[PDB]
Amino acid sequence: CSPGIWQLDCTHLEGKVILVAVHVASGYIEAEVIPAETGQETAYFLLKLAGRWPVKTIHTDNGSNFTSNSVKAACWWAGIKQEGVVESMNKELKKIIGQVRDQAEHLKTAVQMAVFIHNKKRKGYSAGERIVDIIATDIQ
Amino acid sequence: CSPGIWQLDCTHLEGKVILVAVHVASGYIEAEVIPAETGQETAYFLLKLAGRWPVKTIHTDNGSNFTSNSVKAACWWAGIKQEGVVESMNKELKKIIGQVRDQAEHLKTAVQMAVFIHNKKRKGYSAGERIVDIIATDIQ
Ligand SMILES: Cc1nc2c(ccn2Cc2ccc(F)c(F)c2)c(-c2ccc3c(c2C)CCCO3)c1[C@H](OC(C)(C)C)C(=O)O
Ligand SMILES: Cc1nc2c(ccn2Cc2ccc(F)c(F)c2)c(-c2ccc3c(c2C)CCCO3)c1[C@H](OC(C)(C)C)C(=O)O
Repeated sequence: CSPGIWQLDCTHLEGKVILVAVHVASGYIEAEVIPAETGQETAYFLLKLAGRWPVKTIHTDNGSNFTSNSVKAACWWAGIKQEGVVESMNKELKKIIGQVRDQAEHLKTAVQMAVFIHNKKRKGYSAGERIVDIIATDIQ
Repeated sequence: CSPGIWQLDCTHLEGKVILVAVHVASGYIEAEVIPAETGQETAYFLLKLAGRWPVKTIHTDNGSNFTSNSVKAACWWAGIKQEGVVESMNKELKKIIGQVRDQAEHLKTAVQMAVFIHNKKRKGYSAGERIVDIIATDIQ
């Protein structure tokens, strides 16, 4: 679909929170392990994401995630609006984390290894290749 | 120069550490405010960076930054090797942080606003546009 659409959701593992952003058109993922599921953590994650990619619109499976003043400020400043692929990309990431978990002490390390594996896996291009292609083409 | 080359250095501000990664060929920046200047923080940052972009080689102005076992493990796993633009990109970021600093409570928020401003500024393409173009072209 549209190249500026991202989906953001949190998932829970080992008593920690993983914020997962999916670029809907490519299946590319960005993720961070956050101390708590708060509006200030979501706002900070959104500022980082928007500085890296041309973020136009954000989707989520939990609308209340985006009600804080912190989040609304991040979206206002960065010029962001609110509105099977995402379910599939999140499923694949949770399974990859499980598969690499014993290779690291920290959950956050296993998460970043799973993001890397996911983005680099060709399906024939990878999600990492598709995002860069989708965004470059849209610039032209 | 080569599209897989990144430069990583830390800078200090308000008693905190900012890890700054520059994509040498585009001038694109990624940055994080880290609790301390440690090998484990650098290793974690490198895993995140390598999952997002095709990182081949890393440069730094402080070689001792990359001696820890943590860093060597991150580079080994991600398949990374060691070897005016970077000085210019870091200079521009420090000045942008100064210019936006009073708009936020936290230094980390001002840092991410400065990264966003820097990557989106056209010079006529922006660093954010150039990185995506350089990487997409290299895939083809
Ligand atoms: C926490 C951590 N420590 C690491 C390392 C590597 C060496 N050390 C030092 C050390 C010393 C004594 C040990 F008994 C011991 F087990 C590890 C990684 C690490 C770093 C990068 C990395 C991998 C590991 C395990 C796995 C493959 C992907 O890349 C870690 C690591 O944590 C940080 C990334 C935060 C450094 C971890 O969670 O295990
Ligand atoms: C820490 C923080 N709090 C924020 C917000 C916004 C509302 N609030 C709540 C609040 C409540 C009462 C206040 F007196 C008060 F001043 C702010 C931003 C924030 C979030 C996004 C953002 C901006 C700000 C100021 C500036 C432009 C770029 O986008 C913050 C912010 O910190 C996080 C990003 C970690 C949430 C900050 O450092 O100020």
